[PDB]
Amino acid sequence: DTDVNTLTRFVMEEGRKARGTGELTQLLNSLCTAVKAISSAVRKAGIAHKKLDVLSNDLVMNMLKSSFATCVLVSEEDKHAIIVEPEKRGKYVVCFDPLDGSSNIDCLVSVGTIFGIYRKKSTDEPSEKDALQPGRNLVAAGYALYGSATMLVLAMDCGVNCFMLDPAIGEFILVDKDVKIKKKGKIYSLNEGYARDFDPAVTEYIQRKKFPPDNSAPYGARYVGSMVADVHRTLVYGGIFLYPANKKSPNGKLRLLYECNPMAYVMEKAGGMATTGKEAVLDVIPTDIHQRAPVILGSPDDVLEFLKVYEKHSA
Amino acid sequence: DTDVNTLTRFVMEEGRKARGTGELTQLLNSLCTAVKAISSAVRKAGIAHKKLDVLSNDLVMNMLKSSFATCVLVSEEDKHAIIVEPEKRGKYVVCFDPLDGSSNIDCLVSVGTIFGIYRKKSTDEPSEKDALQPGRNLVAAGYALYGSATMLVLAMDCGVNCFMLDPAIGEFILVDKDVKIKKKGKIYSLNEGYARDFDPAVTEYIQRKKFPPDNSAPYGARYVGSMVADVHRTLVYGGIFLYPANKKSPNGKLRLLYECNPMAYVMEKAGGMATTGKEAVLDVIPTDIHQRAPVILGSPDDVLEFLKVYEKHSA
Amino acid sequence: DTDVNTLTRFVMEEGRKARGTGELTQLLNSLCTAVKAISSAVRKAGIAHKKLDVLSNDLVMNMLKSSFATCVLVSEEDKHAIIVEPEKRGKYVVCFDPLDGSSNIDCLVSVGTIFGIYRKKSTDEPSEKDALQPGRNLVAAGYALYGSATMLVLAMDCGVNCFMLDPAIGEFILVDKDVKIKKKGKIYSLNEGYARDFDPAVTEYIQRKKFPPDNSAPYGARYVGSMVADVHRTLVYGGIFLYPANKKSPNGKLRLLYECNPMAYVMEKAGGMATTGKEAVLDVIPTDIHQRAPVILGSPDDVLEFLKVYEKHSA
Amino acid sequence: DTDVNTLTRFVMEEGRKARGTGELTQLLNSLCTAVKAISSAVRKAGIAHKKLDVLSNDLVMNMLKSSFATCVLVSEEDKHAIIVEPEKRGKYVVCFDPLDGSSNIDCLVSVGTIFGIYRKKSTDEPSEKDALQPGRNLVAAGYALYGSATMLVLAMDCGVNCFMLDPAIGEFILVDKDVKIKKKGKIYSLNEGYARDFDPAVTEYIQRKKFPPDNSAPYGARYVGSMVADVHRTLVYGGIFLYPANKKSPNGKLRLLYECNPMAYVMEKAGGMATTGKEAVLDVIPTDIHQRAPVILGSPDDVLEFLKVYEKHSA
Ligand SMILES: [Mg+2]
Ligand SMILES: [Mg+2]
Ligand SMILES: [Mg+2]
Ligand SMILES: [Mg+2]
Repeated sequence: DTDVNTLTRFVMEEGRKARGTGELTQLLNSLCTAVKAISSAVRKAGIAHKKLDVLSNDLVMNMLKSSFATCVLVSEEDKHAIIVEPEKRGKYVVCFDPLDGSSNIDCLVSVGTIFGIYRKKSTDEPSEKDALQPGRNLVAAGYALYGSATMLVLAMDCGVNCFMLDPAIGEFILVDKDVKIKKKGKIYSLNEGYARDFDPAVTEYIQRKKFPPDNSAPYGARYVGSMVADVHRTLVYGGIFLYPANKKSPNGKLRLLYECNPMAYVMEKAGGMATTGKEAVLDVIPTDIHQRAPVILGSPDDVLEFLKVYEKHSA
Repeated sequence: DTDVNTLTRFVMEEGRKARGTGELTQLLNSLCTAVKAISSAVRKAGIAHKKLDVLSNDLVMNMLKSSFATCVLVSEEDKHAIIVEPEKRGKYVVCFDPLDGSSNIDCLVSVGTIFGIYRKKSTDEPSEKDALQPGRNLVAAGYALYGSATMLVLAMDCGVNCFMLDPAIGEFILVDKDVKIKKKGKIYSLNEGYARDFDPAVTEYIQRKKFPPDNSAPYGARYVGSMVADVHRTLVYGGIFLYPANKKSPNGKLRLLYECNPMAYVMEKAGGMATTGKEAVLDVIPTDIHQRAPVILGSPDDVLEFLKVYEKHSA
Repeated sequence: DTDVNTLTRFVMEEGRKARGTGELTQLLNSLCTAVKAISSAVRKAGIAHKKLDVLSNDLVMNMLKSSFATCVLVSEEDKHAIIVEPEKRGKYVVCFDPLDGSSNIDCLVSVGTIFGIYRKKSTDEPSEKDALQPGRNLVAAGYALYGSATMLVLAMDCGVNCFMLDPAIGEFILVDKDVKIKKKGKIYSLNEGYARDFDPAVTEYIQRKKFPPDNSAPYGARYVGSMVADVHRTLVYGGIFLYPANKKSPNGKLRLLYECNPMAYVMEKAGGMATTGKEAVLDVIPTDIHQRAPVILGSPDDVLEFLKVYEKHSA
Repeated sequence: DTDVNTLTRFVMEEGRKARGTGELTQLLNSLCTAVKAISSAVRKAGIAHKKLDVLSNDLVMNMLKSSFATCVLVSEEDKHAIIVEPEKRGKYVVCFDPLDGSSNIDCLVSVGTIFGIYRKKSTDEPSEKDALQPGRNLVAAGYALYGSATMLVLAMDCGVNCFMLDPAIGEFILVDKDVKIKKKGKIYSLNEGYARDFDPAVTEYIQRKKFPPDNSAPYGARYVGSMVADVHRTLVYGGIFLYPANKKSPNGKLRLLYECNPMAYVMEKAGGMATTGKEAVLDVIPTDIHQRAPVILGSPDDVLEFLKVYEKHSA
């Protein structure tokens, strides 16, 4: 139409509401350019003119440094933090997973991009330490799901806002404003293929869902295998998504900073819940930028059910 | 690329080996066009001003009438068969599902298109009864996956070929030729929430997958909920896919003619297997165009293992 | 919509009207794939990952050989004719200009693709001689204009049909059916920058248009500089387009087979006129496949005016 | 490309050298989005269900209001100025022509978008009078050509930069940096059909172009009829472009503020010239926002030669 409400307009508007400097708007525009390019790359993965995780990491990194908004960056496919050139520093710390779960291009890719944005609190010259914040300090968080439509979900204080990429103009158009997740769902999501390294809490919760004690309808099961896809489904349809310990640690597999914290934040801003079993995910204070966390997230009543089973039939 | 290998070029060149008439190529270009339109519609599902399955059915039906290659069409969202006007009548019979597994305008849509192509054999006037052919007689069959890339998997007598949609030119490009599924996989795919209603064969097989007897690694679980995505993953990665039986589905939920048979055909054509427990899906002779059938398909050793269990009638 | 009338449908329909073998339909599908690829290339000429005339020639050539419809091909950027592999011969001779007027990619390209299709009359093994036909024998002719929209204009016996490329699905959609050009126009098109190697006929006609003897409104002047653009404008708006002798020969500059004949044919099928001054363009029998012809084409009354000035105030 | 040079990145990086506020970047992203939407609309001009100039005006106006960077907007298809609501009010004044030279739904459309960006200088409340600034004070100016590729020519204090639209990602990419027009050209551009009404200066210059005195080669003629295309050709190839005076235009047809001034600014910024015969276009001080002005612009030696003739007041 003639009054197209794009992502950049939306961020500019709640940012004018917030009397801010618009540095975050530059940051999110850079992210959007990276996401559009990654989307069109995944488009045509099997027409090789690969290395897609590396190329996505580089693309995101350069756009963020060129945003004039970031000063410390953290990546899944990079080892320690990267201190943005003083020539182009900003007030923001970004932890991101450029690309998650891919590299069988020739007939299949299932991918998404996760990010979280914290403001820099200290006044020291920046280092790794500035990215070591608890997830409750996030200024913004979100993901881009590369599916049958390229979609950006973005969480801020007003809540969670839906965006779909319009290929005809190459802009993200807002779809849903103030997204809320259902109180209780009908779908659970976890890799049951393990099932033998599980906590008895995980087993008894799954059993409650497969053989309901009220003789009610059993929960449907869904597990795409790429995190962002499962989490997005759990945000749209309602339900619970589970990645517990499973022969890794009492700390799970997904990384806290760039995979668990942004999802926890989107979930919380949509009204859902996100725990590790012991403490809420957003309350974990990290000590390594690459440290893993167990994650049980989703609809509030379903996560409360899991926490009851953890309180009684677990350990 | 000055030597683009398009799907139309592909059918046109494997069809001169068989000394055909050229009607299959016209039919497949018609499906090509219909699928491309559907994929863009899915592109902008929340941007473009619902009812995607009836629009998809009408579009596919129209393009198939205009190919001058069909006489009988059968569609999932249409009750009885449609008999092509004689001015537009070819020799083929198409059993197709335009769209399967979608409908959310807030955000997520996950869907594909399935088709199988018979040749009319009887000298009667064309009618519904000419669709009731065993899957072993399919001339060609396959599916379009509307995922992060739009993909056409086409199976014929010589085998299975993978086609990606280059969105810059609007044609489908050959990616993998003569695809073959692994003999043994490490992924099992089914809706375990229905585990109440499993007859004991499936439960034995699945507990064997999670708790292997020979101390080898367990299988990972994967289940998207859209058949096209799940069968595509089974083909691309190897494994097994199950949708056998519930209390709400004594016969199974999937439809033999336009869902079970095309996937089973692509499967045996990729070196894999596809059973109902009792008989191979391709050897089933249908009696209603909408009749249902249980399906277990995938890598040969996995389907054979499930069949070992099934024939044993174990605990 | 759900009844999209594409180029392939249209050619299939007037081809079923003509009881033909559909070999021409294969030919035009191959042409369309070449045109879509060329269009997307010109799209992004200044994002070099050039040689565009060579690459366009190769693309068109390979698609035509892979159409199973052609046996002799002629190109602007190729020296003699190319005899299609017997493995993939057809009944048709194609003379084409793959690309006309380009190669300043870095900030500007103005281009189109011309083609004419004659049926092979003789029964000799094919050679250059089969492309040496007068333009009145054309079975099909047309052009693709690469502008603010990619457009294919196609002339056959029913007349001239308009087609625009829909990027969202990558198919050409019919726009105008049975195009006719105005009886008399208001625009003339020729490179007045020469003006000193002109025939007195050309000068007095141009003067009649600039200083009208009836004190009527003078003709507007338009000269894009790329032939297909000027000819398309002359087909849409009405007028006259001129390329006479001009220090080259009494035979002009544009090549007869692939630039002058197809335009003459499109013009004639739209109701306009196309002359060399002496004989009608479509009546010239060529003796070299690369021979030049003067060309005055456009609306019938405007070309008749030119021919009156040629009959009286010329030589 | 992992280091994409976008237009937004470009403005954002040449704006930190000047220690600006960032409002120009927001304004130019707004124009970026509006132009991309317009270019797709033009894409499908005959496919998509007229009135492109009012739609273009409304779209550009809306995106400029939403940038929070403008206070006064002036548009060719709008009578008096528009004063931006204070909640959306920036410091800049934009004089723009959304669309110029189009409207055929059968087929051809040939058009561009022009803009020039002033800074409000007076301490009055914003109003129409703040648009009446001499072109020598433009902060930035340029045009979008909607041709065979969509192109944005942006001129600022440092010079002129060329941007192409990559349609796969929906951003504008830097192609040529610091463009410079040739000193002397071989192409003259004007509507010679109006030759009746030429005051003798133009006729002398043009007869000098066709019949050079020093036995050197004559200039080629080029005239598209859309100003943006013609001025783009003049810049890219070198030459001269004329639209001075008719009997239906004692002042000329072109509009100073949104047509003449942006092109003249891009021109002097590319090392070229732009006059009215009497004065440089950039040094003209306007009195009506819709006032007209004659223009002669292009390569410096060609405009200087025309000025030699003009000052001589020759035959
Ligand atoms: Mg990861
Ligand atoms: Mg179905
Ligand atoms: Mg040529
Ligand atoms: Mg205008």
